[PDB]
Amino acid sequence: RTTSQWRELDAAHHLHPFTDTASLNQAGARVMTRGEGVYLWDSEGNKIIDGMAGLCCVNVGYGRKDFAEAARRQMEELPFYNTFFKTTHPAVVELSSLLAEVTPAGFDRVFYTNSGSESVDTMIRMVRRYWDVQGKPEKKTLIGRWNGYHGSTIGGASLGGMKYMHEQGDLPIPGMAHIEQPWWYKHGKDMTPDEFGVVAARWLEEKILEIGADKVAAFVGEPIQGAGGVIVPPATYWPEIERICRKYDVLLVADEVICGFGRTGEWFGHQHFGFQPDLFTAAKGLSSGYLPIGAVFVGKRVAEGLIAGGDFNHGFTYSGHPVCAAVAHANVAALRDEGIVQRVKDDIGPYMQKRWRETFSRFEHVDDVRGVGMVQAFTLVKNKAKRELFPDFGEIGTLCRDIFFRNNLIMRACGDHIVSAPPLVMTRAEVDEMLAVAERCLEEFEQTLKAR
Amino acid sequence: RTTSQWRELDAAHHLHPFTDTASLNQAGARVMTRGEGVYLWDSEGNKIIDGMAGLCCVNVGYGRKDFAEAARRQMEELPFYNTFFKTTHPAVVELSSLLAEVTPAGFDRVFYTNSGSESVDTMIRMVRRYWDVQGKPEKKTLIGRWNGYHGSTIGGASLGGMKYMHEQGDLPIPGMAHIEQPWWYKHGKDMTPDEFGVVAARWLEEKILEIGADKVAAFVGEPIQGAGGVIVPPATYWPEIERICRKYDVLLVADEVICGFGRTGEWFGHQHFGFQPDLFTAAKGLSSGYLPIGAVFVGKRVAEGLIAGGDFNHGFTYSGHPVCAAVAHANVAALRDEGIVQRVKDDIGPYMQKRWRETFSRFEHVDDVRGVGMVQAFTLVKNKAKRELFPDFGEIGTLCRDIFFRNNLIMRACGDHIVSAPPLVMTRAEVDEMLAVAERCLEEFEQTLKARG
Ligand SMILES: *Cc1c(COP(=O)(O)O)cnc(C)c1O
Ligand SMILES: *Cc1c(COP(=O)(O)O)cnc(C)c1O
Repeated sequence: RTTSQWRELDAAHHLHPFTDTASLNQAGARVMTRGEGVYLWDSEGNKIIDGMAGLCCVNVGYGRKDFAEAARRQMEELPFYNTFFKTTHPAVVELSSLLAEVTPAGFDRVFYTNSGSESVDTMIRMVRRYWDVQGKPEKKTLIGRWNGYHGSTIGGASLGGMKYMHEQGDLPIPGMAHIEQPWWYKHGKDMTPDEFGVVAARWLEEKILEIGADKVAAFVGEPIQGAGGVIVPPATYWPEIERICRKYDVLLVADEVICGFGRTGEWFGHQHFGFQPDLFTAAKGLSSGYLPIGAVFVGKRVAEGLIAGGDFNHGFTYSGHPVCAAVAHANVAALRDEGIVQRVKDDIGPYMQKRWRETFSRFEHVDDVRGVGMVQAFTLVKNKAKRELFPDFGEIGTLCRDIFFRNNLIMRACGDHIVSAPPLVMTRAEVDEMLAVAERCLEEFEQTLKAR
Repeated sequence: RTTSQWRELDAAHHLHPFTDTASLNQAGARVMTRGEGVYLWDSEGNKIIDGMAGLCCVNVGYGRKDFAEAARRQMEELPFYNTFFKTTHPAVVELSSLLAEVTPAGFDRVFYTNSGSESVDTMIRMVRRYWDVQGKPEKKTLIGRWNGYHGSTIGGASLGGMKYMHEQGDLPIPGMAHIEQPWWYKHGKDMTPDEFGVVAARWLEEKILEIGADKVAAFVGEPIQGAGGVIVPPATYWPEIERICRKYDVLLVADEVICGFGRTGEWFGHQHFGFQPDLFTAAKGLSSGYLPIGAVFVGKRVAEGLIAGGDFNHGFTYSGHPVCAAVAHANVAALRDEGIVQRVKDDIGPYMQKRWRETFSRFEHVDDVRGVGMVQAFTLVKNKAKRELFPDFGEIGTLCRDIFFRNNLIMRACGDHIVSAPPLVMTRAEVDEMLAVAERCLEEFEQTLKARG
């Protein structure tokens, strides 16, 4: 099968996520065939640096034959059994046991899904059921943020703050509210980041008092907003959000679907930013994307609420899927026992953050260079001196991302934010290779900017 | 690693779908370890007949080493790449091509998910986006049925008609409405099933006219209601539903998550019942449950509408997952090339339906014996003569289901409906084994009914 034949069949038969089908079919899809470590090969034999780890999820890198062996052996013994008929199976029990050891104290119970989107729907039903068991049936509104991403179910798209998702499906659904994101570069006016952190967090208080605290169930946030452009909030933000939630008896929910399983150098983003959520959602790096699996980690107080309520009429055919559970077990055992998470905290994370700032800080149309552990970003700007963004935010990002893609480097644009989230196993040498290619692409970018 | 230790760790750490955690933890979870053909083994070494094919999904049976090999090979070459960055990969392209050959003509385009629940959410967003592209932004209400099941996302639970799901989450969401289900035994009054089929279908028209047709986007149904108790509608129902949809310019959606990939002896339930939906949802049997994967099959009309609209701001990280796609490809290739679906239509389906009626018709507390292909059911009743159901629908079903489970037979109760959906590869001899155990369980059931007044 040629590149041509794969493109024609893709065009004729496959509808892609978050894509304009007509424009993709006219352009021709890029066909990825093989992965190894931090590298991909396409159908034309291009070797590509995957600076996005599939979709911020291939945390141990490509080529784990041990994961394929764990999948094969589980699929041969018991490919599926359901967790609905008062039934369980070894793989889901062993994974649940291992996950309780790497999650913080008070996170003993896990509910399994197929995806981050399903984890978020589960978390919404759980937080509403929790407040019904407490005898507060009005306490149902969840608060999220503009430019937050919580997946693509009806519930997750509603809780997310992407207007472009709201406009497709009549979203958000009721009992959903949104506050502004803690994007210092745009909203931080004449304030330091730390001052801005407190102002941005107090938008949650303003929103709670406008709705009424007795109607507010939860505040939900990514510790770092991922799909929104790696928006790293100031150090003062999360402690103030937490204070506000505790003051108004609002559950605090971390969406750990990106940050989870080592991306920040801690096991979870909320540990890096110093807040204690009541629940958190995970997927992606839970299996390093080798198989679909998600989870909701339920803290003791919410777990006791759900259990005291009797039947929880929620769950998926493939909840606790044995093969997915065996793969997630191999992945979490590798992250811990091979020191991959520890390595992000004390070796590759500090190296990446230093080298990312050394590489990009000098460019005249780059600003707000930021990141932690192995997630990093910057913003393309029209005038750095005035902190002026390009108009039609996203047009210049597209141009830069296409230069990267043409030069066999995967880094993505969210608007005019450029983001990177490579495999956590990336070597220092591979960080320097990636940065040399990105640096040359940015010199091409600046020259092309001036040329128009 | 003992039964004991697995039960303690499950109790301490695992929250199960659709379960009362406190009551499960006190009872102890039954630990399933091994599967082969139609059989399971538990941690105590019980050999069990799986009359439910996992959860109506393990259509080719347990023990396909070829599927494990396809998974292993794909996971070694390219375990994951996303379909978001103007990117694709061979496994999803090959699966999409094979799926177009086994779907009806005019279903060329497939959107991939991880689950039937995500397929249903995708279908809701697609139906609403379609009507926006047509310039009809109020055409947004989807109609389902009481006792319909459309999964467990907020969207799917809303569209489904399980009040026990609606009461947890403040559901349904807006633009969801429900009509009564075509359950002849309960609602069919003085009528033949065929007459009742027309009346039950016309409840859709009455509901469309009550809401206003310009506000109605779609009618969605399972060809056979699965989780609701294998409610098999009369032959007249689906053609009338389709007429009503066409009359009022309402999209017709089949939820094929159970019926799909051969359960009825056709590839899809809507083919057996003789209706042409505009879209249908699939999962379960798509991979025979060997890996999580769902899909929405989009007909030409809706595909043209979605494509004319430009960006579809919808999809999942694991949409088109390569390993799941390679396994789904092996499963659909086996269903077609090994004659498994054809064998349901021609051989095992007719045998099961005949033997199911022969076995269960004689019992004084069994009525409405029904089924098609390899899905079958009956209803436990208080008084057969008067067609009276037990009060507290579900209590007598629980008793019967527990007798089955205690006798190493998995058949489920939905309320007082007993349901069976075994692997499609079940032999005639395995059908007779399953029915002999179920028949003895029903004699025990009747005796303990009478004993306990
Ligand atoms: C990717 C993502 C999700 C959704 O996960 P799927 O597995 O794509 O359904 C949810 N929340 C966040 C923060 C994510 O980054
Ligand atoms: C099982 C089922 C679903 C939901 O599928 P998951 O894969 O459990 O999310 C949806 N619709 C019908 C008819 C089903 O039977």
